[PDB]
Amino acid sequence: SDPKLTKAVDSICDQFIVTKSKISQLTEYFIDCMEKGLEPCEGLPMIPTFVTDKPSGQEHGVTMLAADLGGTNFRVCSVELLGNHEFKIEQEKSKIPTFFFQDDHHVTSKDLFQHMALITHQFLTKHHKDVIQDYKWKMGFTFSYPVDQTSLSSGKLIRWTKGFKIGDTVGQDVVQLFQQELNDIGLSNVHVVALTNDTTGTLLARCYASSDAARAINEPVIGCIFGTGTNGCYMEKLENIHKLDPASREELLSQGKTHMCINTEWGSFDNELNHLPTTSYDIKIDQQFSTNPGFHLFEKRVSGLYLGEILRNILLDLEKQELFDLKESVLKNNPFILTTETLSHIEIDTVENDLQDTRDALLKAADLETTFEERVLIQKLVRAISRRAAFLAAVPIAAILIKTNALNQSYHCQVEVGCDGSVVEHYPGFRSMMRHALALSPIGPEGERDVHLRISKDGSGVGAALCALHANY
Amino acid sequence: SDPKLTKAVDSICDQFIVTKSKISQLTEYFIDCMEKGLEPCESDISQNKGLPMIPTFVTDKPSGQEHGVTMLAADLGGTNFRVCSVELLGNHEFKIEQEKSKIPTFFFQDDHHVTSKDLFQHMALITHQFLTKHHKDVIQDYKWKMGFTFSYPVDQTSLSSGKLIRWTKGFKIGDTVGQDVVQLFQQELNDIGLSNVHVVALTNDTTGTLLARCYASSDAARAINEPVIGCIFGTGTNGCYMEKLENIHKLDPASREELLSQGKTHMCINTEWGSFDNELNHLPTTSYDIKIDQQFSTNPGFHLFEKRVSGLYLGEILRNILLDLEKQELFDLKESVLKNNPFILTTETLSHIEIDTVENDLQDTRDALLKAADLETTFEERVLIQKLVRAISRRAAFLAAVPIAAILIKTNALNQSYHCQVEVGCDGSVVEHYPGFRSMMRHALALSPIGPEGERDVHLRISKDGSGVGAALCALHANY
Repeated sequence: SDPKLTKAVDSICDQFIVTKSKISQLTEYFIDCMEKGLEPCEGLPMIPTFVTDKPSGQEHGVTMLAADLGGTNFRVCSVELLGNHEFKIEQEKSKIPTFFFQDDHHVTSKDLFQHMALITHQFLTKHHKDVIQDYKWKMGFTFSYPVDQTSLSSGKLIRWTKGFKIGDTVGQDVVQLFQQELNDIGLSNVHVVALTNDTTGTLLARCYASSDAARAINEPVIGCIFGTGTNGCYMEKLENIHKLDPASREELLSQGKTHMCINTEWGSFDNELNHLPTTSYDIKIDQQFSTNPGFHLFEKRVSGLYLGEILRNILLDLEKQELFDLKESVLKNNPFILTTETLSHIEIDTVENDLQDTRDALLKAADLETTFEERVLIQKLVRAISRRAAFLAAVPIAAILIKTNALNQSYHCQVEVGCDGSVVEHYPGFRSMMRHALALSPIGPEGERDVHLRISKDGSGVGAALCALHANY
Repeated sequence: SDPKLTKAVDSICDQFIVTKSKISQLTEYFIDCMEKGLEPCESDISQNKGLPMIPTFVTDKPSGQEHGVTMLAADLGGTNFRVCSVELLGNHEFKIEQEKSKIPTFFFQDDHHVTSKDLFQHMALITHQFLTKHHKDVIQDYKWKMGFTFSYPVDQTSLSSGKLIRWTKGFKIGDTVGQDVVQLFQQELNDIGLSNVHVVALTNDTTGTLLARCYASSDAARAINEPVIGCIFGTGTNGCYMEKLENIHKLDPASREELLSQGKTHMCINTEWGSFDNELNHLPTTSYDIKIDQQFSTNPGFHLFEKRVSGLYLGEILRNILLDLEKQELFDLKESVLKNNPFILTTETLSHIEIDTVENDLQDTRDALLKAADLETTFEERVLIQKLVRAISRRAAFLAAVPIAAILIKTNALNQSYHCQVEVGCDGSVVEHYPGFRSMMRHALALSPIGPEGERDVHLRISKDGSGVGAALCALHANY
């Protein structure tokens, strides 16, 4: 209907295409960054988590509690391990005040961890009134942030993310700080025994929830997240974790341990952009509309937070060319007004319904009245953004499986990949497009059929509880 | 160690291979038998060369968001009677209470003058006893909708009307033959004061496997991930799917039009694919499949496809191969007890061999054969026995995939949306528990006409208890 605008959209969509050649390149380059990352500091982060055992699913008769500090909520839960892949969970939820995300000179780290301590006291008083001060509680702490973890219960914050501005916390042991405030309110009997990442929890949770005899050939190997951010972990041979001091590496091998879970934090993959597909829109977003410019570049191309923003910048560039009319819309100066959920309604909308689900999504999101011919092109852009995100999201998984020869161990060898996150859970077709990229990746179609992307929820709870199980009070 | 025996086994293993060329042939021939089976009776063949293709009269699928309601189900097997209550909690979750009971021996006696009334009166009392136990307070107020699972040959004329054809599994009640079992069961439910319990549905256990997965399909949104097939792969096999009302030409036009007038568009078809290609025009066949179908079978000449996929016969096939290898002085059975003990080799025995590794001298296989038939073996023998087991199981999984691929192709299930995906509800000792069976099925699906891109959009998820929860869910969308 409008050949001028149409040709413009066709050109932009082609910039988001990820060819089989590129998947091979990025998969090979990812393994290179993996090995470089396993060396002493001077590649990927590659952070040892010090988790060496996998839950069997038969741990029972014990009750653990765990604390999870997300980006917008604080969470306290109690996980009763009942064995047979079943568990009871009770919890109390608390919001994080908004003044912690601004750089108020009056807000400090202590005020944050004191907030966490009081909620613990309020939660324990709610469900376990009789054992609040006597029980020898073992607590698992899920701190889904960049951390330089030196042991299972010691980790200093490296840098805040997800909109946080508290400088006094950086470079300080977050577990000890949290423990300092738990003693002050009279809960000295609560010992923070484990410091885990949310990916480490996603994996252990699926190990406990997996099947007894199916796991003889179907072993969970990766725990990853695809939501506001992205990150993944896997088990690595102790011999390859050169960051680990040899004494501790030797001590674990002599104890029957063979692997240790590595928190790759692959969101920081190829921060130099030697190979990641990049467009003027990814650059304009990385420098201006980013909270930590220059960091987590791979995450910004796959995170559900930035997917909506990418579309917005495309439309603004199209208005600059007098091709698209925003009229009374409110996109001109409203970053992140386009959300991952908004695009979801566009992904699966049908042209048989004049793309009605998309018109309403745009009106509700930015009062942007549209025509049928416009939504058809907007749909093409959304489907191209999601497809690149799903294709890139497959590279880390394929690289990890290749580097560990997980797919060729037995006659009927299969592997599971635990996933959690608004994108992979609910964004329509995301997993479907991931499986497609896995088929185009070096593992091949025969490799994908032996890979199962099963979703495992509540990693920050059961997973953190299991880490405290094998820890000493 | 023995090149003669090795070469013999490699030749036998090659007889069980199913090539991509064959998968296309069988998938295409299956759809032909599907269409022939849907035509009016008495055409070329007495009832068409095609499959049975039996309408179940189930037209609605649970959405998974139904809540606040409790449904009942009754299941009459060969040796037990079962009554359960399924409370739907929405969000793909549900509560289930049940009581299972043995069938009194008085029904198996001779000369006692047993009649249908005596049987359904017992079922009514058991139902009343169950409702008094778990739903004491609402037994007489609730408008209970019950689904009836009657595991016997039935001529189903509607969703709630079906006449018994013949007793099986050791039953002798003449009053039942040719009578609506739903009406009989309903007659006695009214007498004991449960007139408010309406048997609204008479269901098959395969149809329930599908409906059960419809409610439990929580992973994907149904806008693009719709369950389409419910099948069974255990001792027997069978599957079902939704067919357009217009293609069920055997269906009476009067009943067909009335359903169209209610907004219904599809009806679940009980294919009974176990009887697929009983003429063996194309089904892979070996001397072992023939000797087992005629001698060690209970119904020779019938259910040929079922005997190629049933977990019961997989172990037997191995036995006949080893006996044939001993008859040729190639394999030494020694003190084994295979000579006259059919089915002594079970699917469970083969399971330990399927995934056993040669890195451990195949010890799980050495032990499995000793416990099963006191057959002492050598390492070189177990290597070949494993090759035979893995070849037999692979043929069964490849053949089990043909019907699924055939149904998906005939219904364009994979080409409905941009991100269209489908689920297949499965139950059965073989598909559920035989190691790798599901994995080899997906491989055959990739080699089938749907292609590898089609397999990635097919999900073989397991849905248990079709004759209980499934029968209850069928009654959900049925009218009181």
